[PDB]
Amino acid sequence: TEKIICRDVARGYENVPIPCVNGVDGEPCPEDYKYISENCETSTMNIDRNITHLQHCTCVDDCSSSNCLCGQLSIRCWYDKDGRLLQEFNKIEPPLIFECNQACSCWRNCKNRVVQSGIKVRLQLYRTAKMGWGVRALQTIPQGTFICEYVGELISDAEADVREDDSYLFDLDEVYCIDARYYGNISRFINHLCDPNIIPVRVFMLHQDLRFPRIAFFSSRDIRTGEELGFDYGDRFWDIKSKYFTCQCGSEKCKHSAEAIALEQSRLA
Amino acid sequence: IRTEKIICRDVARGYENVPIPCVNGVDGEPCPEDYKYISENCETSTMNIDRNITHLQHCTCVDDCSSSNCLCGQLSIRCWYDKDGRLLQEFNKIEPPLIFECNQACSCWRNCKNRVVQSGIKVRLQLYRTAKMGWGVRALQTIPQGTFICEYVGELISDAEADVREDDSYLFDLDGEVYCIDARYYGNISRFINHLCDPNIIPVRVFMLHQDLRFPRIAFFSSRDIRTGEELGFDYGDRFWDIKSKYFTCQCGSEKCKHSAEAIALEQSRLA
Ligand SMILES: CCCN(C)c1nc(NC2CCN(C)CC2)c2cc(OC)c(OC)cc2n1
Ligand SMILES: CCCN(C)c1nc(NC2CCN(C)CC2)c2cc(OC)c(OC)cc2n1
Ligand SMILES: C[S@@+](CC[C@H](N)C(=O)[O-])C[C@H]1O[C@@H](n2cnc3c(N)ncnc32)[C@H](O)[C@@H]1O
Ligand SMILES: C[S@@+](CC[C@H](N)C(=O)[O-])C[C@H]1O[C@@H](n2cnc3c(N)ncnc32)[C@H](O)[C@@H]1O
Ligand SMILES: [Zn+2]
Ligand SMILES: [Zn+2]
Ligand SMILES: [Zn+2]
Ligand SMILES: [Zn+2]
Ligand SMILES: [Zn+2]
Ligand SMILES: [Zn+2]
Ligand SMILES: [Zn+2]
Ligand SMILES: [Zn+2]
Repeated sequence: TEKIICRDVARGYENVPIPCVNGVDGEPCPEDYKYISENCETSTMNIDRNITHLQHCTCVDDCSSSNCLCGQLSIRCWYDKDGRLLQEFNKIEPPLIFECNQACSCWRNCKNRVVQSGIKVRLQLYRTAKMGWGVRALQTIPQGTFICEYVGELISDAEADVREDDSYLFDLDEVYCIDARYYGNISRFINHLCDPNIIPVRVFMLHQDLRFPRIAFFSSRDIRTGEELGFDYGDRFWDIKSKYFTCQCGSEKCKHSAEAIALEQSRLA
Repeated sequence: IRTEKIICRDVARGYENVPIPCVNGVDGEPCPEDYKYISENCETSTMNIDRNITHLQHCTCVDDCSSSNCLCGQLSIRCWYDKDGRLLQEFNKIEPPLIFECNQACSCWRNCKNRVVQSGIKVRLQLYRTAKMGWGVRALQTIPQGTFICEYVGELISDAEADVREDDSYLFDLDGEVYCIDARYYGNISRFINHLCDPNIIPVRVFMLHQDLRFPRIAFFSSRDIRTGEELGFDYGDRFWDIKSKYFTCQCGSEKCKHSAEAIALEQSRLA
């Protein structure tokens, strides 16, 4: 039987609660990390927060016209009137998104502020059959909807190079990383799928320091209620981890299962 | 003859929890636009604020932070907020302590009892044209003593930078090296609050997402019950008036006014 073990893993820091349930095993709600809703720093990074360094728009409407400078910074604003990615949006090679900011002339409710407005969908941390904890939707989610941000500890690549536990690392684009092992949000629990239903997009909001894009997950297709969320962790992850464990996503397109790995090595010979 | 007109529906452009409208029933001055409204402090040079999460003092509370064991409350002797978010009656309004609110490192939840200022504006205010002092800010409702009103928000600048700025009419001094909040070019609603010699709000230094003591955030709390329609005002202090008295005098109208033309003249006469 599935029981609601924690009413909100985010401790009230998100717009909506994120409960945790486990109907698979005896594992209690995870507590070996610190939930944070926004990225943190553990060393001197000096993110460029100078307000005069922000590119910004002069719109006095809702930023829905093609004349919005912030939209032009990403070719065009990719958000429709409902805050969802346009359907033409390149989900294979996503552009950088520049949302409106505190230097823009527009109001806080304009159409170019989806990610900075936070989580709106109902998500749940749940125990999966084969992959530990995972995150699933508690509602239908149309294609192009903002889900959540990959939040954690900002670290340099040199620091990432010496960290033991690399299971919760997201590479940003000298390069930096978000390590969600010790400090992270709900995204640290999202598993890898070889047939993913969310995609990461690099976004700029209150600063435009190009070393530190913020990573926003949007649905790449319609997601049904109860479906597990997953993104493609990529080849760096799997080149490292395949020798320790194999993919359990179960897709017919799986490239990282024990079977898939074995079939590739057999054709080598 | 002259009617009160609503000139701006919200000077904050939706950035606060509530709209802050602007009205004028005094003169023909339109909504002020010679500044940029920001709801949080901005930086225009490298300030190197200590934002390292491991440097935060934080509590281990598993309740709502109402117990005497909350470290964050202990950092100010005690938590000074009652269950409704208002300062205790014993709060020292003459020399207020530093307040350390709970933060992202504390074990407690976002709704604990020690998070008043970080939750933003809750009272209903209005920017309005005063009779003698330009724009001012007044209450649209009764406000009990001890209630958080708004933060003094603007551009963080060094003492050396403040020393070279022409317009010093919107400066709040923070105090090693010293910093200032300049609300002339970037500011929130607080930039429009006038000076009162009998003030009804007091500034309190508060720490929230960081604890870099060079950069307290300035929170105004009511020092007494405030009536509907009453203009808000704080004591700008002697540095302001030592500079400005030669250009204009106080129009607050209090019998206790210490900066009016009359008060200045009576001091000149007592020398002679
Ligand atoms: C420029 C790349 C930033 N760097 C250094 C890095 N390092 C990883 N891992 C190791 C960390 C420990 N050292 C002993 C060797 C390298 C790593 C592992 C990832 O997933 C298993 C991953 O997934 C997206 C990204 C990763 N990124
Ligand atoms: C930490 C910053 C300390 N500093 C430098 C400062 N300077 C002010 N003014 C002047 C600026 C132009 N220089 C040529 C001379 C000094 C000044 C004026 C204030 O109100 C009229 C005030 O009110 C609270 C605070 C002020 N603070
Ligand atoms: C960022 S975490 C995801 C949350 C994790 N399941 C947990 O319980 O904390 C990454 C780890 O989840 C597991 N995992 C994620 N995707 C997987 C997959 N497709 N197949 C097998 N294990 C997976 C692996 O242990 C991986 O190192
Ligand atoms: C920070 S501003 C306050 C908002 C200002 N009234 C406005 O219209 O922008 C400070 C200036 O307001 C005016 N002021 C504020 N308090 C005053 C007072 N008690 N008596 C006369 N003028 C005052 C002076 O011009 C002063 O330099
Ligand atoms: Zn715009
Ligand atoms: Zn906009
Ligand atoms: Zn904009
Ligand atoms: Zn797979
Ligand atoms: Zn506490
Ligand atoms: Zn607390
Ligand atoms: Zn605390
Ligand atoms: Zn006065």
